[PDB]
Amino acid sequence: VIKPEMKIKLRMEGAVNGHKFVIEGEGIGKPYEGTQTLDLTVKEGAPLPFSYDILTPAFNRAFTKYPKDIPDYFKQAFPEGYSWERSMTYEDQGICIATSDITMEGDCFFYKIRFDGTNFPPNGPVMQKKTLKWEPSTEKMYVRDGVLKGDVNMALLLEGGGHYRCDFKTTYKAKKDVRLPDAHEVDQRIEILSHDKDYNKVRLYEHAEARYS
Repeated sequence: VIKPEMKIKLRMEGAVNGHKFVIEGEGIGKPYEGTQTLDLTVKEGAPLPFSYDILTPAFNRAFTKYPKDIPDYFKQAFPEGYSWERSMTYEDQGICIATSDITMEGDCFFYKIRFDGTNFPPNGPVMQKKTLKWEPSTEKMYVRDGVLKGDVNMALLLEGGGHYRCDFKTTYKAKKDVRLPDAHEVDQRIEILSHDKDYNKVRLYEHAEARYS
């Protein structure tokens, strides 16, 4: 089912501090090597009054390098696909919730992303656009209630040094019954390779490989 090189196509719709936006994206990656690229075009709500980094983790764990001794909950979930529900709690009470229904047909992955954000302070790093990048991270994967849960202590480096903390909690739900893995970790690194003046156009890179402690 999952080809060694899979094309990506998506559409994110949402609101941050009540600001409606729509972002379409087309990308390409290698799911077995755990890397992928995505070119994102802001279709609606441009210019964005908030930092683009807060959207980057919502823009697919199928694009993870999985060893043999660790069942791949994500790749096994296909052709049908899976879906995820994510909460992202910032240290300044600014909170985001996101969802994605991931489907497939041919060599292309398809996503429908819903992202909602609120209670970000006007003079904070997000709304003032003071965020430079997400520090690299490790997501703790464990099975709960028959589905896969993931937790990651995220942190955005800011303009002028210092970090901006976020607590991520995700629930991955396979559309079919699959072999549930035993608890593991996912080392990740997401980075915006290139962008324009207001991030109307963005190239985004991700690298993630799963392992045991």
